[PDB]
Amino acid sequence: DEVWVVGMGIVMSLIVLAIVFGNVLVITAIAKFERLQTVTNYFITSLACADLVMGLAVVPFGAACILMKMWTFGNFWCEFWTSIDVLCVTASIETLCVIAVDRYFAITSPFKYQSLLTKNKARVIILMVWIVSGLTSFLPIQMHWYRATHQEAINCYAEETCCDFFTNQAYAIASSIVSFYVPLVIMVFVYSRVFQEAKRQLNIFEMLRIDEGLRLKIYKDTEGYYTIGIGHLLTKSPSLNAAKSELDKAIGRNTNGVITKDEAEKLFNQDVDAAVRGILRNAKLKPVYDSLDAVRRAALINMVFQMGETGVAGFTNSLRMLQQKRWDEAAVNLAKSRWYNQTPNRAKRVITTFRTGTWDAYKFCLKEHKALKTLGIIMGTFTLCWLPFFIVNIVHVIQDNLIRKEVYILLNWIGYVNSGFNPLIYCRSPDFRIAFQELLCL
Ligand SMILES: *SCCCOc1ccc(CCNC[C@H](O)c2ccc(O)c3[nH]c(=O)ccc23)cc1OC
Ligand SMILES: CC(C)CCC[C@@H](C)[C@H]1CC[C@H]2[C@@H]3CC=C4C[C@@H](O)CC[C@]4(C)[C@H]3CC[C@]12C
Repeated sequence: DEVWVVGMGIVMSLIVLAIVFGNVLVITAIAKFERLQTVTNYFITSLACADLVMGLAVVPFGAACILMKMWTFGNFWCEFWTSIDVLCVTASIETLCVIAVDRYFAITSPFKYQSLLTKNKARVIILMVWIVSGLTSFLPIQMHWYRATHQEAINCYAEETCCDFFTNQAYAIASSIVSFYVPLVIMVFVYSRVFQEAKRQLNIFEMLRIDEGLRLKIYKDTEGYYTIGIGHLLTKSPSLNAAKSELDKAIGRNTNGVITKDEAEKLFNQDVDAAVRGILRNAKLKPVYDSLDAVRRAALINMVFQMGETGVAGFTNSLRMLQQKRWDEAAVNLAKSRWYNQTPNRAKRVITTFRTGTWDAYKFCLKEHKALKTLGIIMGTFTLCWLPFFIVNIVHVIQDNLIRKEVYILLNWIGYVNSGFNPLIYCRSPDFRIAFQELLCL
């Protein structure tokens, strides 16, 4: 329609605003707050910068090319605007590829979740990406190599009102493979091993870390006695001074009240051995425990850490079916109890662990695993927004004039919106959520 162009213009203007305002907040939160100045966040700034240049130099000039159906900026800016457009995509895919490699080397490292690259060394990697991007995008466009031999393409380059990206079969293969396909193959494969290592990390300590909760300070439990770390009872005495004398005796140093993650893991290993021996000494728990595998053994220990050996022995109907290796039948009995009524979220994970015999119930539940899931969506969003364009671009090489001009522009425009997608996905992390609130005054 006639007035439809005006209506679509307001929609496209809000997209430009969503990309700029969104990415500005990401770059500002990292630079202003010292809290978010990590090695990975330095690449996030580089990723947000590449998305910012899109919404300032590519997206506003790109939207105007549809509103008037022609170019009103000149042949000089037409070549420059196209050069930035490819540069921003080339840098983004390479930065996301670097993050995938960086996260793999941090997860496999003995000092887990800590990047091997230093602040000064990471800044070089950012510059290495932009220089390689400039050599692969700016050079083939400015120093003409993309120009097609056919007359239909020549008419567009000659015209001052035409800025359609007509490319030869040699460049169309090179620009798709080097600036998109090759970094995508590495990004998908390497980050798949990152999720594989997250599944490898799943242990008895990590299971109770989500269920009970690791607490470095001395706290009074549900009963009233002094507890520390993961369900480790210090003393039954109501005096706090008695707990401090036991805490120093259990570790071997002056604690004063606060301990560490590694020392809490050491105390848990002392408690887990006492729990297993407590089950073996028990007349009812011992025959059931012998008929449980390594993963399912941990689900029974999880119950003992919550209520105790006498409490778990009370589940007469549940234990009889667990010993017989009937998982689906015992799951109903375990759900029909006081344990499920008091702690529903905890029981749901434990019962599902008994059902399958896998740690799949504790997927993306840890503080570290949620951060890996967040970065995984950034890689997933860029793929699902750019791949439908790049997969269609190869069809033009196979069959000439098959895909419509409206189809080519729309699929290219899906990747334009992707620049403003990332800041909204960054809101998932609680560290960034506090940074955006204090900056915008909420
Ligand atoms: S102003 C002309 C009418 C509107 O249509 C457009 C024409 C041209 C563009 C910019 C071209 N898009 C580049 C594309 O995103 C891209 C990126 C990266 C790589 O490696 C590419 N390789 C290719 O072979 C082809 C395209 C590539 C935008 C328009 O829409 C506003
Ligand atoms: C403009 C074209 C040519 C490329 C621009 C690349 C720019 C945006 C890249 C390259 C170097 C990068 C910077 C490297 C160092 C830092 C300091 C750090 O504490 C926050 C991120 C920050 C600030 C990066 C921001 C993004 C950055 C400035």
